[PDB]
Amino acid sequence: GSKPNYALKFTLAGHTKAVSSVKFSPNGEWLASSSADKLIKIWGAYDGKFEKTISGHKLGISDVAWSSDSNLLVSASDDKTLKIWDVSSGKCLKTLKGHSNYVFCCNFNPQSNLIVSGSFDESVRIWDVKTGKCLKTLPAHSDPVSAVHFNRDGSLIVSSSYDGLCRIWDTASGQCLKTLIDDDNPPVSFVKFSPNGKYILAATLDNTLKLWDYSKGKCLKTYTGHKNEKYCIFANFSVTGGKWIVSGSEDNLVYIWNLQTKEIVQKLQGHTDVVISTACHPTENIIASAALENDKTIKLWKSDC
Ligand SMILES: CO[C@@H](CCc1nc(CO)c[nH]1)c1ccccc1
Repeated sequence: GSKPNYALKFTLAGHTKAVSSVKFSPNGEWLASSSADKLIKIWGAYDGKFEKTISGHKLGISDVAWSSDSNLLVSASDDKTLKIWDVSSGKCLKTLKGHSNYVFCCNFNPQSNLIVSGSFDESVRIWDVKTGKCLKTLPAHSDPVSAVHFNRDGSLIVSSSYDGLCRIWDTASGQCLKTLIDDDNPPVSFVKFSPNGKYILAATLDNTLKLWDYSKGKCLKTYTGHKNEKYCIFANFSVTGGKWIVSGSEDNLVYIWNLQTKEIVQKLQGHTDVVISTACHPTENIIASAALENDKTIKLWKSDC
């Protein structure tokens, strides 16, 4: 349990351009991947078995997210839309139109009655899942929005931007509750709530990750050693074994840190391009990593701790 020993189990091939994101289904069954090749692909979490392709976006996809019940996907595309997909039928249920530029990031709230989106048009939008109508448009940032995430009860949204700010929003009213990172720069490339909704993990494009106390609005911890000057790279709370922070890197490696000691406890070697996206399995010690154009594969890693 002390230090993880993640080892390569499967390499998943199929995507013909850069992979943009990977996410495990909450029920642990599936990995979903999105790509610059305009496709979503579904894989078996435990054996990497290719299950299907999902098609309909007219341009590249930047993000994909799962509903609580593992039955829906939402995707964010350069075609300026989001799409809600029934995963079982592979059919597009709704197209979410309203953004005036690339949609970069998306997530379901835990109720999975709302979707939150971030765009190059510098706004965050909230969508009704059943009707696909836009409920609210938040003038959230003054540069592209890099990440959006709901907290554990869906009462708050956290957003991040190249404008160098991290903000938190009241879901119901869409009013700003606070501006957490108010620095002019470095650009905030990623943010998400901790599983308890108490902290916020934030990446800045100066090779730095930080853990913030949302309530107190102050930085508890700092993680470094990786390379992150250009890309919006996902980061994760690993909580099934040892308590880790997980991130990709522009040196083609996956970085794992001890959350408390801030020490590098593993570096995963295999990718041949920037590791843009990592995801942690909800019940087993498994990591999915995915990489850009020169590589285009997804790797599944497994650990005893
Ligand atoms: C090169 O940038 C990636 C962006 C990946 C990403 N990070 C976040 C953080 O919330 C969202 N999405 C990408 C974009 C489009 C096609 C392929 C790759």
